[PDB]
Amino acid sequence: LAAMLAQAL
Repeated sequence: LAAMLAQAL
């Protein structure tokens, strides 16, 4: 999940 949010940056 973290990676799916972190993509924003």
